[PDB]
Amino acid sequence: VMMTRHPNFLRTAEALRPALSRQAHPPIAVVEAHADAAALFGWRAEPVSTLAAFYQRELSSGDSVIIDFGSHYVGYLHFLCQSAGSPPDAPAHLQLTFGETLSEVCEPFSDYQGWLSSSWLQQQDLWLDVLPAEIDLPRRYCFRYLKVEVKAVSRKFRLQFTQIEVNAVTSASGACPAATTSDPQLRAIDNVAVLTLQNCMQEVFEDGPKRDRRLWLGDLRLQALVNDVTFARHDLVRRCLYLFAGHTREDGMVSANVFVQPDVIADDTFLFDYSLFFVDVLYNYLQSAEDMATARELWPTARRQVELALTRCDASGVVRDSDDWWVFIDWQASLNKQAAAQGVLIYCLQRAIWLAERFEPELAVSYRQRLQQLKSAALDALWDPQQGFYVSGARRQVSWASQIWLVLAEVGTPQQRREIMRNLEKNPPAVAMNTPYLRHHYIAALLQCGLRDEAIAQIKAYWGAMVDYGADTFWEIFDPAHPDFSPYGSKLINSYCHAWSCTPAWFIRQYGL
Amino acid sequence: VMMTRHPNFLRTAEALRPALSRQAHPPIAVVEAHADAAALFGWRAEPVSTLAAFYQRELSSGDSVIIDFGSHYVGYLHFLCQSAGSPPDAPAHLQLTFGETLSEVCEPFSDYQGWLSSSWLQQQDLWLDVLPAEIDLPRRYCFRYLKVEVKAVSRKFRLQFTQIEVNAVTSASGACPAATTSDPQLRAIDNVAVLTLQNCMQEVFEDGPKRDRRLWLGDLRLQALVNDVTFARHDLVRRCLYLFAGHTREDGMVSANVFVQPDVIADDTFLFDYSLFFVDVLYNYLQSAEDMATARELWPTARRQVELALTRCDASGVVRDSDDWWVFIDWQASLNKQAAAQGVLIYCLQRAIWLAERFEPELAVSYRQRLQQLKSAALDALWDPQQGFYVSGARRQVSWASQIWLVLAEVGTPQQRREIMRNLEKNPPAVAMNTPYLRHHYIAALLQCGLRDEAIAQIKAYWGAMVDYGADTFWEIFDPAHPDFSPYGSKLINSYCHAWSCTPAWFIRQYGL
Ligand SMILES: C[C@@H]1O[C@@H](O)[C@H](O)[C@H](O)[C@H]1O
Ligand SMILES: C[C@@H]1O[C@@H](O)[C@H](O)[C@H](O)[C@H]1O
Repeated sequence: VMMTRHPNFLRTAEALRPALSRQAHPPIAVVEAHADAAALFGWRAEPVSTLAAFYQRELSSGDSVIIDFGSHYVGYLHFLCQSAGSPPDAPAHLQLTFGETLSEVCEPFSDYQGWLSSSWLQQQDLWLDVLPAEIDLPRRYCFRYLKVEVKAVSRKFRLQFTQIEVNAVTSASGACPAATTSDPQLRAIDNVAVLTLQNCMQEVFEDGPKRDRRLWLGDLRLQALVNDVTFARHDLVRRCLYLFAGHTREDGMVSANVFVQPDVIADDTFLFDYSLFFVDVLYNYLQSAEDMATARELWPTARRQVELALTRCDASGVVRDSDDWWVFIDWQASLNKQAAAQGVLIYCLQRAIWLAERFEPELAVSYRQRLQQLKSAALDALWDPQQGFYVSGARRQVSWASQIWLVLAEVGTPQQRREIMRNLEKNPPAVAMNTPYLRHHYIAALLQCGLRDEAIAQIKAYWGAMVDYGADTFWEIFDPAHPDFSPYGSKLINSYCHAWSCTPAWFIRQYGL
Repeated sequence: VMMTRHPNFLRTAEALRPALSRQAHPPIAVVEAHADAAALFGWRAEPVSTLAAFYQRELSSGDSVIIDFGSHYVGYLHFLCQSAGSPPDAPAHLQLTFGETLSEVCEPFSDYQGWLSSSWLQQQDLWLDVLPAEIDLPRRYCFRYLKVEVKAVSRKFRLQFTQIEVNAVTSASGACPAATTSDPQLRAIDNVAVLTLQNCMQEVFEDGPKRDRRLWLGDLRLQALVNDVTFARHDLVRRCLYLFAGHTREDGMVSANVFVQPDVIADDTFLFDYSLFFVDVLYNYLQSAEDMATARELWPTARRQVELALTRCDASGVVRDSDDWWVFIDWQASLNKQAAAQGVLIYCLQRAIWLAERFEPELAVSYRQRLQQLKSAALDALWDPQQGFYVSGARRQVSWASQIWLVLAEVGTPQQRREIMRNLEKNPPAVAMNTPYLRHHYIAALLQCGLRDEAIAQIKAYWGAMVDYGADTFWEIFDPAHPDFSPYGSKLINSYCHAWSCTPAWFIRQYGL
C-alpha cells in the first residue's frame, strides 16, 4: 500500500499543535457494587464512606475498594500510600482497574471475547518496593470509577492510602458560551454534550479518549460543527484538515484516520464516505472560520476525493455495491450500503460545487451536470413507489440509512422528501440505526424538511434516554431496543465518551431549540 | 516495641555505602520447557534458536518465548521493540516473568500457597502505547530465565524485539584471587560459591538478591568469612556492623535484620543466636581488618548482647527452653533448640573473652569462670553417655544441630568430640539438617576435630550435588533427601542464590583443600 507525504502541509499542522491544560481533581466517594438486573448494564453503586474515612483504613491482602470520581475524566492518576504495623518486609502488590461505567470494574476483563484488541481495556499492576510511596502513573486513562485491589502484602504489615487524585487534560480550556434554551431537558442534554466534546479535544479531535484515541474523518466532521458554537478552536480544525491532506495514498485518496505518535502516519484504511467528507469539512471550515488561504491551498485535495469517488459509478450513474468494508455509514453488519453511499456522493458533490465556484469556476459547470445525472439515476434505480422508500443492493433492502442520506442529498422534490420522513415515523424500516452518529443525520433530515417539532422530540427521546440512564458523556454505540449491543463483541470495549454523539449541542445552539 | 537510634554509628555506616558497578550482558539462547520427572524440579530446557533469529520473529497475540540468559544475574532489564505489518492501531500488552530456575517460569504463580508474601514472585505487565519503544524497567530482578508473552496486540500488526540485555549490578567489582586447589571438583564448587557471594554483595550483604534483599546477622557472619579470602571489602563488613549497632531495641539488643530503605530501620524481630553473633562478627573483623578503633567503639554493643543472653540461663547455668521462635539455628520446624542454643552461647562467650582481654581485662576474669560453669552444666544436664550424644529439651530429643554446636563450643575433651563426629556417621540423629547454613557448621566441626579428609568428602557430596544438578549459585534451602522442601510452603519462593551457602570458598581457600 503505497503512500505519499507532503512536507509543506505537515509543517503547517505541526505549528498548530495545541497546548494541553492540566488540572487536578479529587474523587467524591468510596462505593460498593451490587448486581442489579434493572440498572445501568447490571450494576448499581451504593456510597459507603467519604475519602477522609478511607484514608484511615489499613488494608491487607485481598482487600479492595471502588473509588467514584463523580464525573468522566481523561488524565493521569496520582496517589500517596504508606505502611502500617511492623516495618514493611516485602513489596506491596496492587492491581488497578479503570472504567467509564461501573460495569467495567465489576465484570472481569478475562471474559472479553471481541475482535478489537483486549489491550484497550484499562488496567495496571504495581509492585512498590519502598514505602512510603508517591506514584504518578505514566499512561493516560479515561474513567469515572477506579478499583484498587491489594493483591499481596505480608501478614506483618498493612497498606494505607493518604491521597488520591486525577490530573485531567484537554485542549478545550478556553471560554464556552452558555446555552440560551429555556427547555430544562435540552439544557441537561447540552451539558452532557459539551463535556463529551471537551474530553475528546486533545492534541487532535480524538474519537474516544479511552479508545481509539485517534483522529477519524467522519468523527471530525461532526466534532467541528459542535466546536463552532462552543469552544471555537478553528486552529484545531485547520490542523486536522492539514493532517489528512499531508499524508495520503499515492493516488491521492485521504485515509479514514491518522496517527500522530510517534510521528504523523496515516492509516492504511480507506473509506468511500470518510474520503468524501474531507470536502464537507473544508466547506464548513470556510463558512465558520472565513479562511480563504487554507481553503484555496487544500481545494486540490478535496477535488481529488471527488475524482476518485466518481469512478465507482457504473455507466448508468449508480454507485457499485460490494461485500467488503468499502464505506462506513453505521455500525450495522447487516446494512447494505449502496443507496446511502449514493446519497453521500451527491451530498458531497454539492459542496464540491460550492467550493469550485470560488476556486475553479470552469469545473463547477460539469460538476452541476454530474449532480443531475446522479440524482436522476438514484430515482430511476433506487426509488420504490409502492413502499415509499429507496431500496439498496441486489436484494432491494429497505434501511433507515438509505432514506436519511438520499433525503440529505436532496434527491426528488421537497414534498417527496417530507413524505419520506413521515413514512419513517409511521412505517419504520427493518434495518435500524445503531449509533448517535447516524441519528445525527436523521435529525438533520427532519430539520431540512421543516419538521422542527419532530426533531426536538427526537433529540429528547434518544439522547434524553442516555441522560436518564445516568450518562456523564454520550456513548459511541446506542440502540434503545438493545442497550447491551456492541459491534465489537463486548460492551466493555465500547467507548462511553464519543464526540460524534455530541451534536445536540450544535442543533440546540445553532437552531435555537 | 521501643527502639533506640544512635546517630553517630549511623553516620559512620552511611559514609561507607559502596558504589555499585553496572555492566551489560546479552542472553545466550531461546529455549523451550518440557515437563520431565527426572530433571531440576520437573522441567528441562531445549535450545531452539539463537537471539539473532529471535530478533527476526514477528509475534502475535498468544505467542511467547523463554530467554535463557546463561548465568545468574541481578539487575535491570533493557529491551527495544518495534511494529511489523500495518501501522500499529492499539497498545501492545506484554507479560514478563523472571526465574532463578526454569521451574519458576513454567509453574503458574497463581498456584502459590505460602506464608511469605506472593509479591516476592517476579513478574511485570506492560502496555506500550507507542512503537518503536525503548524500555528500561525500574525494578531490580534476580534471574536466569525470562519468559516473554505477547498477551494482546490487534490482528493488523505484529511485535518484533530487536535487542534484549540485562544490566547487572554488584559492589564486588574489584579483583578476586584464583583458588589454588588442584582438585577439579572443588574448583567447580568454589566458582559457584564466588558468584553466589558476588550477587549478594550490593549496598549491604543481602541474604538473597531475589528475596529477601536484606541484611541479616547470621548470614552476615558467614558472608564476612568468604569476603575475607575473595573480594576483601572490609569497609562493607564495617558498614554492616555499624548498622546493627546503630539502631537497637531500647534495652540494647540488636535486631536479627536491618532495612536500609527508605532509611535505616531495624526490624522488630529478635533472635538469641543472631544477637550473640554480633560478637563473633566483630571478633572476625578485628582479626582480618586489624581495625582497633572500630572494635573499641563497638565493644559495648557486643558486651551487651552477652549480658542479655546470660539472663536466659537458670541457676545451674543451662539455657531455658520454650516453643516460640526465640533462636534460629536452622529451618527445621521439628527441632528442639535448647542444646544448640547452649552451644552458641558458649561459642560466643569465648569470643567475648578474647575481645574483653583487649578492651576490658577485668571482665574477662569473670567471663572465664562463667564459661566453665556453662560447659559443666552442658555436660551434666545434656550429655547422654549411653547414646553418645547430647539431648535437648524435656523430651530429650537427639538432633544433628545439638551435636554440631556443642562440639564447636569445645565442651568436654578433644577425643570425646572426635568420637561424637564419628557417631554422627554410625547412628545418624533423627532430626536432620535442612540448609547449607547448618551444614557449614558441620564442616567446621569436622575440621576442628582434625577430620580433614571427611570434611573434603562432605563438601563434595553436599555442595557437589547442587553443582551436578546444574546450579549457577548455591541455594538457601537444601535437604538432599527432599529436594522439593520449603519452610515457606513453595519451592518457587525459596532463594536460589543465598550467600550463607557459599562458605566452601572459605574452607577451600583458608584450609588449602
Ligand atoms: C469506523 C470508525 O472506527 C470505529 O471504531 C469508531 O467508532 C470510529 O468512531 C469510527 O469512525
Ligand atoms: C531466618 C532468616 O530469614 C530467612 O527468611 C532467610 O533464610 C535468612 O537468610 C535467615 O537468616
